[PDB]
Amino acid sequence: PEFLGEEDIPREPRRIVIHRGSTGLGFNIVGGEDGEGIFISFILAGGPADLSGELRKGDQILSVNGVDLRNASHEQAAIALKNAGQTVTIIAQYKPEEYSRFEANSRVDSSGRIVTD
Repeated sequence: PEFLGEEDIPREPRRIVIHRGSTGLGFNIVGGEDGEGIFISFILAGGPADLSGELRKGDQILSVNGVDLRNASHEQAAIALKNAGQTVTIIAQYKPEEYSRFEANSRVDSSGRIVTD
């Protein structure tokens, strides 16, 4: 029995293309205060982000269509994503410890997964 859970989630940056289609992009973000960063907090089942299969809760969004968002405000990230067109190219990086600061009663387990009590 070879569980995925027991193997580390890659920590290096990745490139993900989402296809907006006829809905939103299917995820929510938190953060954006004073350069703390923009993090994915929720991925909607069946939505474009989910259909991509390459994003997760705890990913920081480093850029949208080449536009740097590491230090962007929440409103700025939202605007950029809204305007990024049909084909949205995201650079993302999994940062669960940093993400876990934002979600109440959450922490990172020894496998690097985000847990919430």
